[PDB]
Amino acid sequence: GPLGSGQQRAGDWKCPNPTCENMNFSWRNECNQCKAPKPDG
RNA sequence: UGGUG
Ligand SMILES: [Zn+2]
Repeated sequence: GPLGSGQQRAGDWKCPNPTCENMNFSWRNECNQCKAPKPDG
């Protein structure tokens, strides 16, 4: 089916790295794959 | 921790 373990919640954020674009949970401050910061610095 | 569906 179209269902899966994936989810979406308010405050979530996508990796700013063009080489990553991974979706990250709201409580993370860095990317789950490329460790790129959520803020611009 | 809601982790790769
Ligand atoms: Zn990333």
